[PDB]
Amino acid sequence: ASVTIRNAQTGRLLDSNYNGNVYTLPANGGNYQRWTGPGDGTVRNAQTGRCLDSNYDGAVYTLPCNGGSYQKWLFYSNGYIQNVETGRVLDSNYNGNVYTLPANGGNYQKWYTG
Ligand SMILES: OC[C@H]1O[C@H](O[C@H]2[C@@H](O)[C@H](O)[C@@H](CO)O[C@@H]2O)[C@@H](O)[C@@H](O)[C@@H]1O
Ligand SMILES: OC[C@H]1O[C@H](O[C@H]2[C@@H](O)[C@H](O)[C@@H](CO)O[C@@H]2O)[C@@H](O)[C@@H](O)[C@@H]1O
Ligand SMILES: OC[C@H]1O[C@H](O[C@H]2[C@@H](O)[C@H](O)[C@@H](CO)O[C@@H]2O)[C@@H](O)[C@@H](O)[C@@H]1O
Repeated sequence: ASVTIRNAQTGRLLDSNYNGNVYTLPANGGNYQRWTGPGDGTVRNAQTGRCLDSNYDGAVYTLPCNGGSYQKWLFYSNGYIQNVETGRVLDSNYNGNVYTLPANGGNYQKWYTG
């Protein structure tokens, strides 16, 4: 069970690497752009096995999965992807930067996941 996670505004796909950097890039079909959810709230990179993670300041990264609440996420049917600990939502821009912000209703915070 795995998905891609595509930004509604930019079309770029959520992606990450072995350094733990998280960014978006145009779709390339590679496994760094796939993500798996084993049903514990985690979102794990298909290639690196590292968990999507974020902090109260809004930085986004991946780390080996550590069981904490910062690595848990809620996927809403309207496209928000919300961090369970902080309540901020996954967000990104035209340059490929990824971060979290309070929900603002803008399209950069909407994601298509499947
Ligand atoms: O050749 C490595 C890698 O290149 C392409 O993936 C890019 C990006 O999606 C990845 O996050 C980083 C991982 O370091 O590398 C590239 O910038 C894809 O062709 C991918 O399938 C490939 O394995
Ligand atoms: O620092 C306590 C914190 O550590 C671990 O979480 C790490 C990372 O997953 C978090 O995103 C950042 C948030 O600032 O903190 C750590 O680097 C977990 O053990 C977590 O439960 C705990 O609160
Ligand atoms: O007015 C710009 C933009 O502002 C709000 O979006 C913010 C953030 O969610 C976005 O990721 C970045 C993209 O560069 O911009 C802001 O920081 C939203 O109101 C959005 O609709 C709006 O275009």
